[PDB]
Amino acid sequence: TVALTVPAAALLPDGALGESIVRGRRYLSDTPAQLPDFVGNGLACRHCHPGRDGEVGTEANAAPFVGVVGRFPQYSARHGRLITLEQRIGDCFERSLNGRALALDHPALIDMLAYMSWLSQGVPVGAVVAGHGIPTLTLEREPDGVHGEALYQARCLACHGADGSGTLDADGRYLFPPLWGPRSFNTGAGMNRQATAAGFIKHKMPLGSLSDEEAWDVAGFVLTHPRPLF
Ligand code: HEC
Ligand code: HEC
Ligand SMILES: [S]
Repeated sequence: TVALTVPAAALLPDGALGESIVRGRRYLSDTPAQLPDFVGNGLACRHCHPGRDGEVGTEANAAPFVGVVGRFPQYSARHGRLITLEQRIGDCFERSLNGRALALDHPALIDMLAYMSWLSQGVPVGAVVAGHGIPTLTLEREPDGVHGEALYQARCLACHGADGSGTLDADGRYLFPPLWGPRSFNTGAGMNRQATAAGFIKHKMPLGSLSDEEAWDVAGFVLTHPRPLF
């Protein structure tokens, strides 16, 4: 692997590319408001691909976009063939955002690509960045949703809600996003898989330490709930 670094915003180039990168960041951080025709729920890309300092997709083990562009095209078992990054983005509009894929030459899509390419600056094509993806956590027993419910009430509810519906900010964006129900990710999302949810939770939640057993069980509880069908 090569190490994960984030380029400096102050070194963004003047011109069409620089303007595209800035728009891309906003599409990824504020997706439902910026692309209403394509987003079917309350999630922005940043809700599973967080970043520091206003950026999106810069955190190890939370599927960073740093270095993503050099890994496509690649085989997708979902598709049964090689796909491009444009297509991959569409898949998460359809699944995690319960919406519709953008046309493959849509200017918003190209702006998102430009932002991902900027984050990937300096990464050798083909190289794998340390911390890419969301490493799974898998335990050798069933997730205990009773334990999970108790953990949820004690460790998660204050942000994500008794009903899993999250907490809105003053501008109508989710400060703390919905974990289940009609505004959350659909059943086609990667986050709907036990080992992926458990892995994400293990490394990233509660925001700002859970044991493996705790992450596994609370992921189990979260995933017992209804969400939109894909
Ligand atoms: C208690 C252990 C939990 C569990 C099971 C989850 N969270 Fe959170 N969460 C918070 C914020 C701001 C985000 C967005 C991403 C970020 O900026 O880091 C998240 C994201 C999640 C997700 C993915 C998104 C989704 O809607 O599904 C999941 C699965 C998730 N969380 C589970 C904020 C908070 C908190 C506020 C301080 C606390 C506490 C938690 N989360 C705790 C948990
Ligand atoms: C949680 C509900 C998610 C939301 C909202 C979005 N994405 Fe996502 N994404 C998610 C997971 C669990 C994964 C798998 C990580 C792994 O281990 O590979 C992904 C993956 C991607 C990828 C591929 C990354 C790679 O390294 O190959 C891309 C390009 C991607 N996601 C883009 C993306 C965009 C543009 C989103 C807003 C439309 C978005 N995702 C939302 C979980 C979630
Ligand atoms: S995604």
